[PDB]
Amino acid sequence: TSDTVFVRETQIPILIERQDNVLFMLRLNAKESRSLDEVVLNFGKDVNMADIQSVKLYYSGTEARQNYGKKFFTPVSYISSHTPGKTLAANPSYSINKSQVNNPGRKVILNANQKLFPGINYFWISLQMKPGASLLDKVSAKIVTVKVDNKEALMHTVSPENIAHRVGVGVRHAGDDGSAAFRIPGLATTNKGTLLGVYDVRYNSSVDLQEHVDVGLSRSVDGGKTWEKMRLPLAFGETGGLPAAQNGVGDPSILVDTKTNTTWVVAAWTHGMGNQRAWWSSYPGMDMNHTAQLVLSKSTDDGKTWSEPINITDQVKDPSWYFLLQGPGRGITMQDGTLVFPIQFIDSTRVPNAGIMYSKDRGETWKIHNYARTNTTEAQVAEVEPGVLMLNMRDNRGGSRAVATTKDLGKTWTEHPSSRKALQEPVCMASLISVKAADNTLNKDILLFSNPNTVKGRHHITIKASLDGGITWLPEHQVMLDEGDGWGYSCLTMIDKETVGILYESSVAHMTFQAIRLRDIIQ
Amino acid sequence: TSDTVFVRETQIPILIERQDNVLFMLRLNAKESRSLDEVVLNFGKDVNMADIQSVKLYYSGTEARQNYGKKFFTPVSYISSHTPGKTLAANPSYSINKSQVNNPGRKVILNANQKLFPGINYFWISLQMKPGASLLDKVSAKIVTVKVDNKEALMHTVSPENIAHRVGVGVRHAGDDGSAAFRIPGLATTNKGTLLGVYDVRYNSSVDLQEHVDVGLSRSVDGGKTWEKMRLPLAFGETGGLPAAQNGVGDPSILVDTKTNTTWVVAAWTHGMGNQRAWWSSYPGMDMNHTAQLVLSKSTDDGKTWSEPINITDQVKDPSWYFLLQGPGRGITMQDGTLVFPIQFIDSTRVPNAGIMYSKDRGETWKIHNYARTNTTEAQVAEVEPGVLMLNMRDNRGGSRAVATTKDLGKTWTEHPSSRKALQEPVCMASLISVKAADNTLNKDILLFSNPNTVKGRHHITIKASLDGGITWLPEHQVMLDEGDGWGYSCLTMIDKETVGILYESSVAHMTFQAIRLRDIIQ
Ligand SMILES: [K+]
Ligand SMILES: [K+]
Repeated sequence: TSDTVFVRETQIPILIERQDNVLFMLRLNAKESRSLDEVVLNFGKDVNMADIQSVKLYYSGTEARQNYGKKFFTPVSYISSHTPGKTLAANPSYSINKSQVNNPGRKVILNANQKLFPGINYFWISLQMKPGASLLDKVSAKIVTVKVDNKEALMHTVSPENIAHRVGVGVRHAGDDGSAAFRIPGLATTNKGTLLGVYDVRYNSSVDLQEHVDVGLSRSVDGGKTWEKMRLPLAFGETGGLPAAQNGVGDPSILVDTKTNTTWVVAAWTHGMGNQRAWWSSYPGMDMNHTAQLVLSKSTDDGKTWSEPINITDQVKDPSWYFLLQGPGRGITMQDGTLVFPIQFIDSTRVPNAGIMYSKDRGETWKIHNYARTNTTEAQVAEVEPGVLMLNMRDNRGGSRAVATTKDLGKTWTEHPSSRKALQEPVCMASLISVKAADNTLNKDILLFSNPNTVKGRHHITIKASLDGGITWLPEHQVMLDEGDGWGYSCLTMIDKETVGILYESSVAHMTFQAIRLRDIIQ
Repeated sequence: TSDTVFVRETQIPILIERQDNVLFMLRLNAKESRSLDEVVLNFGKDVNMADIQSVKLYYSGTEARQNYGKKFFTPVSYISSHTPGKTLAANPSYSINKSQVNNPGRKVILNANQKLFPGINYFWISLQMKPGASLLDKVSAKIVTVKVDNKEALMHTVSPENIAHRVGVGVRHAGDDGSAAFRIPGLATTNKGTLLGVYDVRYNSSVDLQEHVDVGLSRSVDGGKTWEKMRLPLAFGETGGLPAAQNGVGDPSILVDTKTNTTWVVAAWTHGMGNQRAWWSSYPGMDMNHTAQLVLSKSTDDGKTWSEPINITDQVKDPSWYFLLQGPGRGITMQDGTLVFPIQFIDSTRVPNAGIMYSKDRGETWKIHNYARTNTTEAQVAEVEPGVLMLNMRDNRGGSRAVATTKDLGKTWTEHPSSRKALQEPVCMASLISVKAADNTLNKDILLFSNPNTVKGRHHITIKASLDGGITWLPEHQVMLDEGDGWGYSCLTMIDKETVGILYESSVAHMTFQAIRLRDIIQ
């Protein structure tokens, strides 16, 4: 009986700056087959071939005998998203480049000429884009033929038809600017159309506070196609005479004041605490020697320069709380001009609760009333209707987002019908934004939500849209961006009236940016 | 305990090439204390000050409040032995240099001028040697006084008196020559006095075979003071057309044929097996497509150049075995000229057993008879009496080395009285060598043994000596080299008649070499 070539097409971001991106994985258990001669690939008729730099065929060897029958399509991860300075190209010890076509036409014949191991053989196709490719590029392709021993082999494709591969930008890769890792994205759009992406700069490792951590900022003036040199809006160094690794600041949240175009970044500055996690090393009290400090930096020049830190802890923290901080990601300006950041606090019973913090005087003073729900942490807030705030919350009970609304800035809360039902989660950060009819090309109020669409692990990062104020999230109104494993956090914004932007922790880069046409999500 | 300065002196190798080495750790829980001002350090009168470049005082901040009762002396590891390119100097985000004295005299005055955190404060003293320091350098020192608020503070020292700090050489540091890690040391001395140290070059990570692994070799012609550029006696690259990471070779063992000065390195070449562990991926058979290959490289020019691989699997592997490989470390030449390497094999029931393979014809042919003991793995062999081989084995039953002897090259074995009693272990590689009276300065037959002297974890690397063929290992005949945590493998050799050499995985470098006067061990 003939050997079958199994094909799995990927559904992960193709990074424009990467030298390799995994497009297809092939697996052949060679019982009769002696040689794989060539693979024939055909790109879709609508693909812009001028944006493609190269297509490559790699051989990645065999599998351990105990793993036969587990349906793996690779023996190992081919391209690192963690090794500093080694995240742009395939690890050459794992994959052998058999052939490559630079500036291909729509039909590509990739010469393998690979004698097969008597057993499982892994191959894959790498796609490399030109550095200037459009972020709205979609790539589709089919493997048409695989020639084995000078005959067309039987094929079986396990992945779905009509995959649209999307490109992206790795705004931050592991190792960039001397930092081991980047985590915890926030993203907003200024009134000038400028994109501001913030994140933790985790210099020593990927671990959470306490550690040597700054808040970094990447600024783009061309819709996310290019990003300016990293800025550091918040950084505490050797403040108070303690080492820099005992002065981390992180979990940033960004908002743009739409009335003035002033941008605010809020984060948690942790002082002391040895090398332990702030989540259980911040204690009751008010000063830096006991408890995490809530600090702001503002920019009045469209994100180019940033103020010294403004410590607002004494305005909003109850002394008996262990830890008050922002919900990472972004905040909002309400229609009436109120600025709002989601927040979370570990109360005096050591239980975390989400809520909101607001300012009615353009960020000069801030107020918190009551929590929305017990035993919740990271949350994002959206003005779903004028004067009605919806808080969408990470819930420690597991499995699904909690949702509540308030009409009085968090004095009182009402459980939403979608709560603990509509949006499954693995207990992870999620992004929520509201986009009003006046501001988007669909002329409909929409909610957009992003998270790992799973209840276990962090994978299948998905943007979901709701047309009925978050009551329903229809399957047809969703785009799955990244099937791979990552750290899972994401943040949304509108790039313009027709286009969604997302900054997130992906399987391919610590900070990944993608642009998605709104009409691709809601067709 | 408040306002007492607690002191812990380290017992770890001082690497000659490091810019920092941790010599003392200080902890002060400051209740009444406001500033730590001045620390006075006095080196022992026998210390060679000309070999010391500088002494530094670092402040490393505070501790998490939940750990105040745990009696730690640091908040974090100060100097990495794992981060590529960053293993030579204190991480400056963890430690602030408050004071430094270059070209010190015997009495050193360090001025901290450090305002104290209201709570735990950590300080430490760094010792930096001059590049040409002697390997037999011993350094002793005492903290004489610590001034807090311009008064001499109460001091309490928790570490023992009369610590002799030894220097060492980091033959390989994580990241050297493009390799993430180095593991599994072997060490021998040629008839010319040349030191040959071998190890795994684990390019991608510290993970065991299968992976991209070569056998590396460092050669020293000056007693271990300096080491020549790394050689690669065994490396298989893309053999058979598989990726380099499916062609690893490792767990080397080295022996010098004392009759001819030819040096032999034996290692296990694993071909295929995906990215899984060879221990569970090698299967019965003889071909490279099924089972690990036992390969040799020889040097007939005092270790300078190495033959192409010699595959001896067919001579010594039983087809029914899952896996045959050498015991890592070294082999020997018996008095009568027989070459012997320890080995281990996973038999058809998938149980490992240690034994020996030998050659009576200068390495042309090799033979294995019977295992010494079931459910044993890594072992080292020594000729404890003429014609009597002692095999000292890692025993999966836990807690202690197994020991057996054979008078017929492994046809029959006798359990030694010391077996499973005399030498505790955490189930780890251990080194054993025999040194005849005529070959050392004491004119006594001795055995030397090194391992992590513990039943839990890999730390307290210790050299032990025996005068009665391993029946007794007296406490006074031991030197503890490294109290820190590491990967635990070690290998001994005689540098010359007066001096022991050890190459090992230490808490300060992946491949650490130290030279120890024999009379320091058996006084
Ligand atoms: K509109
Ligand atoms: K052979």
